[PDB]
Order: sequence, then structure tokens, then C-alpha cells
Amino acid sequence: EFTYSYLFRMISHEMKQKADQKLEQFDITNEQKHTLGYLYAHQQDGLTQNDIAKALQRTGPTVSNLLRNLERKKLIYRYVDAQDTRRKNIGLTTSGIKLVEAFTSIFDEMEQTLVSQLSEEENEQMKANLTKMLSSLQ
Amino acid sequence: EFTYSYLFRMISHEMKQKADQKLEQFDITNEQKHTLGYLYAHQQDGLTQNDIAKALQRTGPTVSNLLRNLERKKLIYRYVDAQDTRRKNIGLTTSGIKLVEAFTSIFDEMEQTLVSQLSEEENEQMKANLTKMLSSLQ
Repeated sequence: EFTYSYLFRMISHEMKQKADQKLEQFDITNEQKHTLGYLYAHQQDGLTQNDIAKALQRTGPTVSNLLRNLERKKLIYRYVDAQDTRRKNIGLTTSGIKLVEAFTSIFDEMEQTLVSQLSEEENEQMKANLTKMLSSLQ
Repeated sequence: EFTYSYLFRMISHEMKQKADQKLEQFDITNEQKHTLGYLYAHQQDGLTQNDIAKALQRTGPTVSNLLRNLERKKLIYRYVDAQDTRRKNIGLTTSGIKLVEAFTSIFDEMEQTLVSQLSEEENEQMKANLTKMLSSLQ
């Protein structure tokens, strides 16, 4: 019916689509998730908009628009940099951190939804056989 | 045990690397391969650069450049459409036809090599399960 090439390509595509759908249930886009995640990981010393734009490889306007959107929801905050007052640093809020932590539910729920399609034995057989297939491609 | 997410992602990644490797003998990029195959399947319809860019979901300048590359190799040619001279249609030369058939054979062989990793019963179950999981993801 279908080739493996087709099945794996479509599964890759649909996994990405489903993760995006689940992320949009938090009213978050992929770009926004990456922004929040960047702050979560890298805010310890104080980040400016320019730092964020350079790290994400996006334009100033894109980053400015992203941050305004997130700030309306109180997911990010700003504070003046006392040794460079021409610059604001951008931080992730307590609620922004909780939301980023909640994103992990997406991968987990997706995996459990796949596992639930099969019996425990069928899952073990399928993973063993996928592992064979993977090994042959390496 | 690994997750399905991990296994599917890695299988797709390794498929991509192996397909890229096998493509090297043909001296074409993945975009060029897609273009040639699209022409093979649809040139009878009278295809322009714009039709190709839309099918590929790539930008105009990228597609124009790719077509010049294929044309220097004499894999494709163009002809003005007498019913609409604003349009140049694209066709495969005989070498373009032969090249598509050659790489199709190689990729068909790659698929059969993957099938050969599992027994008949294992393949039947694997295709059935992958089909169900693809369905679960909508």
C-alpha cells in the first residue's frame, strides 16, 4: 500500500503538526516558544532585545513584536540596566517559567497517545523492529 | 526503551542522510531531484517556472537558478507557449528522462533494502501499525 519512505515522511510531518496544534492550545506559536525557551535558559546575566534577536537570528521588528505580545500576557518582564540605561533587560516571569515547564506535556502526551494504540507486547515488537530498521540505516 | 518520537525522528534523519549519499552519484541536490521528478510526472501539462515553484513551495529566484543549473547540464529545455507567449514551458531532455529513471531505480532499491530487514509477517505488522499511528496523528 504505502512505502516506508512515505510512511516515515508523513509521520514526521504529522508529528510536527500535532505538536504545533498542542502548543497552540497554550496560545503559543513556535517562534514564541523558542523565545520563551531562550530566556528560560539564558537570562541569568541580563539579555537585551538585541541579544535575543542575534541569538534567534530574527530581525529587530520580529523580536519587538514577539516580546510585546508575550508581555501583554505577563510571561516576560523588563528592567533597566543600571550600567547601560539606554538598554532594558528582558526576563521570563514566574508564570512564564511555569508555562515553559508545561510545554513538556506535549511530547509526553504525544508519546502516550501513540503507545496507547497498541498492546504492551505489540509496542515492544514495534520498537524492537524499528530499532532494527534504524540500525540498518546507520 | 526509546520513545516513538525518538525512533521516528532518527529513522527519518538517517533515511535523509542515506538518500543524500546515494544522490551524490547523480550530482544533484534534493531540490533538483524533486524538480526533475515533477517534470517527469507532469511536463505534458505545460509547466512554467511558476508552476514548479508552487509545486516545490520554494521561492522564484531559487527555482529560476535551479532551472538554469539543470539547463546547463542539458537535462531540461524550454519552449515558448504559442497560445500564451508570456509562458515558457519546461520539458525534460532524453538525458533528463534517463536520469530520473536511474535515480528512481536507486531509491526503489533503498526501499527494498529496508523491507529486507524484517520478515514478511514483521513487515505486514509494521506497515499496519505505522498506518494506524499516522491516522492517530491526523
